[PDB]
Amino acid sequence: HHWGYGKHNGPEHWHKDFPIAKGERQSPVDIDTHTAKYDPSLKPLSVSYDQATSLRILNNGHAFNVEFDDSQDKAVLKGGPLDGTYRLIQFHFHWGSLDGQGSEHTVDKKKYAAELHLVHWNTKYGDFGKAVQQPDGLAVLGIFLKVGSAKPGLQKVVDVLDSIKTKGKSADFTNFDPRGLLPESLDYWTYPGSLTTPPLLECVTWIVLKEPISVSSEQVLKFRKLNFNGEGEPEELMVDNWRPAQPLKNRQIKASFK
Ligand SMILES: O=C(O)/C=C/c1cccc(OCc2cccc(CC(=O)O)c2)c1
Ligand SMILES: [Zn+2]
Repeated sequence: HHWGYGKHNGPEHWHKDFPIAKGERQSPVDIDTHTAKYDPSLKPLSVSYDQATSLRILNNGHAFNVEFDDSQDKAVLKGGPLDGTYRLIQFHFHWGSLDGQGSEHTVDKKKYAAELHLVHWNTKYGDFGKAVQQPDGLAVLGIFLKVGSAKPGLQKVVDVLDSIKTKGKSADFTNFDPRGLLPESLDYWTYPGSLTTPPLLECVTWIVLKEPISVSSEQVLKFRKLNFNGEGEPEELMVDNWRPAQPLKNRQIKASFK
């Protein structure tokens, strides 16, 4: 599997190896704010990241992942649309070549400069690989990034990116506090969907925050200096690693707020 984001291996090609690419609950989607309905039954959202244990940062050739110790209930997501307890395993971003594109979800067709995905798995399935085979196995918290003021809590991430420029490079990344990536408000939209990269599994409860975070142009520029390629290969900048919006089909996006 040689999937990527190029003309020859990008999202329009994925369905040949991963036919669920054309499925009934694919992500991302456009969030039409006028059509999403407030749902009073949504319980409050609980982001419990006080005991988060970050380990490592990895350039996987598609994005960079900040990996956590998920061997116990340290950093968990509960409440909102979720039943039970979801453990943080990793976060990563999707971003653009330019500030006008980069996010995977859109808001009334508006593209943000980037999108953060905090990935969590349902602890009733015991491990991540079992959780991704279940329709309620993952909860992904999605956070939009706009270019404006710098986000201080992001700077430790951007400062390490020089050490993982190319595919397969990793660096120790302990003691990173993902609380510093959150906006003030936890108002969100939620809908059932999928992973946005191969294998595109339909196992995700999406929770997308309404409030974007602001990052500086300097911060996002540093994202765009990463490489898709491995060391000693021709340089292909890691930009535009986003899948476009997919058909909503028979789904409703619910809002937690009026
Ligand atoms: O069928 C199985 O048990 C193995 C499944 C499997 C096997 C390999 C990988 C994978 O997921 C990769 C992944 C993790 C988190 C997010 C995303 C999409 C995104 O970029 O937001 C993808 C799942
Ligand atoms: Zn993602």
